[PDB]
Amino acid sequence: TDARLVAYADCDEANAAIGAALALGHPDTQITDVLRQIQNDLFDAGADLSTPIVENPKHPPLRIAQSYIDRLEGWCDAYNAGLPALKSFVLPGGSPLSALLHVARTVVRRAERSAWAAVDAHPEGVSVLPAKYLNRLSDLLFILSRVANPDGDVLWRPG
Amino acid sequence: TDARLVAYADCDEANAAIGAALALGHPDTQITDVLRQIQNDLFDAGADLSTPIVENPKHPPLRIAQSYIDRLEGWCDAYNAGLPALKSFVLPGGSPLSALLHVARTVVRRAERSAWAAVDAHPEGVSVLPAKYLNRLSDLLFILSRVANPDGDVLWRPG
Amino acid sequence: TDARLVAYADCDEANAAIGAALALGHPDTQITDVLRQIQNDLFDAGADLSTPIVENPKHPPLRIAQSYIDRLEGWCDAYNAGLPALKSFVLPGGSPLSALLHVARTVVRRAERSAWAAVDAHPEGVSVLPAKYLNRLSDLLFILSRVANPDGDVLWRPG
Repeated sequence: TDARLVAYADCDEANAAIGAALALGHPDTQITDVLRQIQNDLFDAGADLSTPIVENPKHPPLRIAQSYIDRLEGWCDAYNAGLPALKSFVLPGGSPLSALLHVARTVVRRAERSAWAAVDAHPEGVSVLPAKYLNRLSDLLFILSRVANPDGDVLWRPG
Repeated sequence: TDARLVAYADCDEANAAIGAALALGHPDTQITDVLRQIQNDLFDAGADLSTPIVENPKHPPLRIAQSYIDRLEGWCDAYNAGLPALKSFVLPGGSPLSALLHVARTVVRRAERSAWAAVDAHPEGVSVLPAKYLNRLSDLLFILSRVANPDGDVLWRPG
Repeated sequence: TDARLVAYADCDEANAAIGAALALGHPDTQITDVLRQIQNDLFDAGADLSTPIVENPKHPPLRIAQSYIDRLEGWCDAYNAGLPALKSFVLPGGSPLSALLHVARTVVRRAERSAWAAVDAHPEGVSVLPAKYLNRLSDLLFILSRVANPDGDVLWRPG
């Protein structure tokens, strides 16, 4: 029940959600390779959160680095470039892939909350970069869900 | 990590679960329109929970009203009318649509718990109606999972 | 929001995840019967967690017993016997069934955490056996996800 292990576990749950999007959503090769890299990153993020930060110069760190986040930000900008402006707010769903990426997005957001909770529990011994990674990942998953809805998104109505 | 934002986020997770039921479960037109309306409501419910109640007469409220709950109750009664009495307790699953509606039901129940937690954290500034909506929605999703299992539900055995 | 009802609810969420694996993953007859028995057990586990332990000799107990756990352990050993040694760490995903069993595994792990939290809240009135059952179930679901990936698992890369 420790905050570190809750954050680690939520990262695993988010990773499984991405695995379901891959296995049931039939993404093309490019999107598959992006999501496969994210799964690799989420393993690293869970390892990071579960391992207290110590001044241990003896073993190679398994930690989220800023470069991981920079990569997600670049993919956000490159995939969002080819999308039109949102007319209304988006409801989660659409194509199978888009719906499954929305599920993953919401699990990632839950993992982000746990990762921040771990930082609050251990400001010195937990890195903020897993949480920042998860923050950017939820944006990327939103963008990819739109990419996977070629005929338009499901839109909220004030009605 | 605030209780309001946890409740908002769980509503989004429940909404994504409904989106997956729609996209992978192949519901007929009537059920689709019901679930699409619920997705619209869950957006409203998240907005409600995330917005503190203030005596602000200047902007149009985005709030769950009793009418939302009355509608879910009416759909419960109308869909349950055409179902036989339960012989045993139901296990979640069956047809793809029924299984996905059971997943959604369990996420909705989690969202309900968070929505009550937000009320407990802010009895004056959080509405009870999102939680009551989520309570009735879990009943409706149970009923719809049975509707989507024309050949019978999966039943628990004392054995 | 009581710890007992959170644990009960997480068991239901895990059960629904297994129901989705059954309905969307097309398991063979043997695996289906194993997962169907687990669903029956998870109903019992939720009932156990939600019912305070009292010295009530008057009604038949609905409780997880050690035999439930022994059964899961036996299935772990029998299914793992026919698998090769892991070369690297596994990422969740692969075949549809494997991916859905990984989702279920991660929900089961969340349910395990809640079940331990219920024990901590009520050391005298809550059984430890639901939590121990959920612990062994996550192992079994991992093993079954590998069984369902005949062409190999998705592997983490240090790269």
